[PDB]
Amino acid sequence: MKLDDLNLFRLVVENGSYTSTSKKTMIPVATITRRIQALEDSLNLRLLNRHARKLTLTEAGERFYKDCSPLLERLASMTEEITDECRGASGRIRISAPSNLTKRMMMPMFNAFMEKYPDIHIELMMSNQADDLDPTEWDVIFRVGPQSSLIARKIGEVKDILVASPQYLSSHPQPTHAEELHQHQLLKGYPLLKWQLTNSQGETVVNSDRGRFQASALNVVRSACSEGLGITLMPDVMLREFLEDGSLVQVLSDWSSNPRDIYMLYNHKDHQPEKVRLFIDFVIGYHL
Amino acid sequence: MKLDDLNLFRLVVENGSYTSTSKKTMIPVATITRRIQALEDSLNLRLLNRHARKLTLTEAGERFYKDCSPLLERLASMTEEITDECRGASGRIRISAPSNLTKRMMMPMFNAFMEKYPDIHIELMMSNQADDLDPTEWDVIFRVGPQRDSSLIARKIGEVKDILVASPQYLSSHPQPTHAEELHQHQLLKGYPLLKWQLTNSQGETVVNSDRGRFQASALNVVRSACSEGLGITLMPDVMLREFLEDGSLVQVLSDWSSNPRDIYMLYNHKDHQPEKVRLFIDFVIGYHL
Amino acid sequence: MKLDDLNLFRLVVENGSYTSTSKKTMIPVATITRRIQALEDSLNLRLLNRHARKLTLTEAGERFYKDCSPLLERLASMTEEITDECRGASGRIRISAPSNLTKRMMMPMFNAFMEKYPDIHIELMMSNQADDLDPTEWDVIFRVGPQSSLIARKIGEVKDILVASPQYLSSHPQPTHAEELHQHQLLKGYPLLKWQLTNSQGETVVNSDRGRFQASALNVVRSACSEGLGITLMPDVMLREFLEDGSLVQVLSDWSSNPRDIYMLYNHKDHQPEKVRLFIDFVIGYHL
Amino acid sequence: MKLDDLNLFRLVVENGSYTSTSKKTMIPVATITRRIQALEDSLNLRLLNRHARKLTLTEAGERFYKDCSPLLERLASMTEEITDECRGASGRIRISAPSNLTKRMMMPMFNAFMEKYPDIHIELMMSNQADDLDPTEWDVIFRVGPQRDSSLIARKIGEVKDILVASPQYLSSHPQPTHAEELHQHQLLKGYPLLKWQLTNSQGETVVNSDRGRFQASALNVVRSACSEGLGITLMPDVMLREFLEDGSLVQVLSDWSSNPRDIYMLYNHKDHQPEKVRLFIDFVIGYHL
Repeated sequence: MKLDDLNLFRLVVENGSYTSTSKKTMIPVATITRRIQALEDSLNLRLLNRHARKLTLTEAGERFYKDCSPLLERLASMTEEITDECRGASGRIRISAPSNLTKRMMMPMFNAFMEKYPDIHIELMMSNQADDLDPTEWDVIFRVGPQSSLIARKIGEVKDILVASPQYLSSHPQPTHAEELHQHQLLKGYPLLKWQLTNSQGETVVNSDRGRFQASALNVVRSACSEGLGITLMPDVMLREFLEDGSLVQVLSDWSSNPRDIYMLYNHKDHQPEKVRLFIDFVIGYHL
Repeated sequence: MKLDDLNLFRLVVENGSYTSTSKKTMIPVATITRRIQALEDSLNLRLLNRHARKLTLTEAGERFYKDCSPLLERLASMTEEITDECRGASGRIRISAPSNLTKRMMMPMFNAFMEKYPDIHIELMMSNQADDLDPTEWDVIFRVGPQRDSSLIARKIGEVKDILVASPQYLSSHPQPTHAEELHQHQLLKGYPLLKWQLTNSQGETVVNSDRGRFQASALNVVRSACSEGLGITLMPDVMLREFLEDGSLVQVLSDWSSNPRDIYMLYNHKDHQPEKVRLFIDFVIGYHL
Repeated sequence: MKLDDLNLFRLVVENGSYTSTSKKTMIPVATITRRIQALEDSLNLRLLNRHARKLTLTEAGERFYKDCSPLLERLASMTEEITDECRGASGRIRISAPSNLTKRMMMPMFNAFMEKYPDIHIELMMSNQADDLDPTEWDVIFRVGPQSSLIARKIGEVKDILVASPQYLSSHPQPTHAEELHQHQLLKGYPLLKWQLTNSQGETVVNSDRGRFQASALNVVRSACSEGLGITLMPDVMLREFLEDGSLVQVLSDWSSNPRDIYMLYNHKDHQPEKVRLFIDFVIGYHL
Repeated sequence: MKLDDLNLFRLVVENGSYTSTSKKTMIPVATITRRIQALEDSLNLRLLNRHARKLTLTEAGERFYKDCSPLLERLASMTEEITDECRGASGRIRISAPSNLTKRMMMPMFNAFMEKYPDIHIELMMSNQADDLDPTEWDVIFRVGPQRDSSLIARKIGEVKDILVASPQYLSSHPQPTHAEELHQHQLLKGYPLLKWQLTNSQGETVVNSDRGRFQASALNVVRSACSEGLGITLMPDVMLREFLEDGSLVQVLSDWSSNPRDIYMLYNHKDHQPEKVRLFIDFVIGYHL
């Protein structure tokens, strides 16, 4: 038996005619009939009759209507209320974001978001890797590189550049070719351990030297680099202020690393609760 | 928003997967997927997550399941409470039966019943023995072998004799074995539930063959088919084979080596609690030869 | 430390020169040097020296070479042997296929395959549904409709048609319009329970009548149909012989159901073991 | 076929995932994926299945792992056996340290060490306290809080005082609490491992706050940042904060309410079994102020 046929029947009873029931729902009358006669067959029990107008009920039809009517009514209004509450929901959202980049690249966005919406709470996990995240455990994932059933929107891009302190360069003549990096003390932070560099002429150079200093995070490498301990490869977005205040200097600028794209992964925004729709809209707004 | 889709959503949560749900309702997975999508589109709310094989509820899905379920359960009870009432020789009856034997062994009988009772409709679900059913979900269960005994009248309506056969083409090239032990040298073709062959000769010698087989399948009909094509020896109910035994196209081998006969039972709730439509069916089976 | 640098070193020792080692491998000498000097640095221990030719060893280099050389040799030949054995592997393959169609549509293919290759064993599971299969548990999946990381090749197509026995039609005037099906006894088997039919003019008709007979498999429905119990919708591939011997008759031929495609799902054939490559090739051959 | 890719395949199997493997080796997942592909392409054999999160071996993968592993293990031992040998003030040392405090508290010291010893190279892995390490995999472990005690010399090298702070902007609009109980009325910002605030005043009153917070994060630096933006009150090590306490940009609140001081330890294997490169490091830390 089809619950929607059974509700179509109720709309019929409450109204008092098939004419009345079909006009409110936008469902032709024989269809109703087809469906009420369908409902009769499934229940193995008859119901309404037509003279010209439709009407009445059977002894068991009244008892049945009186019985199921109240439950069906409630359902219709319960579902409507739950819908508004879930679509309008505030509270906690769960976000994953790349460990290295979050502090300087994401936090100003997250901070502005939170200031704007005091009733939305963020739970933020920072990871070096997004590939093993159970997507069902997160409202939004921010990752470096592409992944796969989630909607993926590119929101940004990082350019990795080579830097050293003026004290370092002052005692170690700057290299002008990336092969020369083998002659230098190198400082390397995950995920930029194997450097792949290309110049204007299409020359490619690979550097997988171990490194004087090798760390699982780039912020401590940048620190080592500021103390004059060698050359590092680092997202421009992690370096802005040091470049600007002049305590770190770009070398090998003709030698570029593959640009890396930043993605936001989420589920169909329109079917998300309010707290998540607002966040997605905000990020998009922030990045356009 | 369709209440049936909402109801379907509830059932999906209870079963824990689309395939599991598809099995119980006979709604194809693709249609289940489509209907859940339609539900979500009507609410503008994602209700379920599907990662891997794992189905989990969103917060919204969680709220819909918890809150709406009780009312959907009451309505279901309510409408079943009606269709459980006897309208004489009419209504639907729900039957469970084994995958292998039903077509050949039971359909003649089921057909004759439907012919006699045109207003009684049959919903027939086939499955391998395997998992046990909730008996309250069925009007009559046909099974092979003894049941749990639990809460059910059982009646033996038949039995099958499983025998070994090969095609003449196969035997032409692989001389008949004369002892069941020799089956290890032959190409075996096995279908569930006859995977582990337990054979006894008239001297009382018994052989157990659990070779994997050249061909193993989850049902016996495709195996008979491989056997007819001369691909080896299979063990198979006599009933599934008389056609082919009569034409020289399958021949019995190791005739002195027999397998345990297997009983066919009909199980049902006592007839005192049984509507007329089911009583007529039960009495029909009982009076039917084969 | 890089095992391939360490093996490159062995090729150097065994040969007696960088000249000798680079020519056999197609790897420039400074690269070797770059890599052997890389290997030295990672081990924090020196090795070979060049006059003009390269040669010799250190006290610890001999002990180390004598120690690691035999293990590296074995590895090179072990991996080669395992490779041949796995690429050449016979034995059991696991296949899933649609319950309804397998007997008449797949078995002649499977039978011919098995006759051709006696050392390949098939384990065959037939299911009504493929959507919940752990793809890692199957060598090949055959399914109706599309799915998603497996390679999917369409191998066939079924056309579902409407039939009844001559005895049935003889007492129930044949319908010429699909709406008329409501007036008939219908027999319905999974997955063809809700019939969706379209005619030449674009008229669509839907039938979700319960059915005099409704079953989880189509073969028993076809049987019911042969006994004159009503009209069914059924794959042409399940009906061929009954159509041909005339015990089942097509009605409503202007009214077509959506054709359903048969897919074979598998992993990159070239990286599969012999027993699976042969099967995939066979099916493709069988279907072209 | 690259033996390093084969070795990488072995490590993937041992760890059970690419992410897990990526963590231990500092090889990005994408590069691990690429290198396994290259291995498979060189053998023309699929070695691994990747469904869901679940990684499983093909038959071929199974044969490669079982057969080749022992030799790959012996080679690894063998080459580590060498680099374990003391070459004086040179070689690589492997250090584990906490995510939060390392940058500010330990890098000055690590930098000064590298400056003094240019031929000693540092591999530094940061992680939250969380899981326990295999100590045999590290030369020196820096941690917060007491260890398992197991098989390791421990030395206290510092401690942190965690204090409550907010921005003047925040306090302007949300009057300072005067009792820790009032924190329930405020916007809280929490970073692991300071999620459950356990505060005691000088009268001995103690408050436990386990509110989820307006902002919860897996590290403290992003939380200080939210705090500077005026988004609420956080609990945070003094050391991570003196810069901002000096400019009026963060102010301490509830100064009479204190949290348990947390110790910073260096752990290492006894120096008798320690090469020179590690001994120099250990002695350097010991002599270093902060």
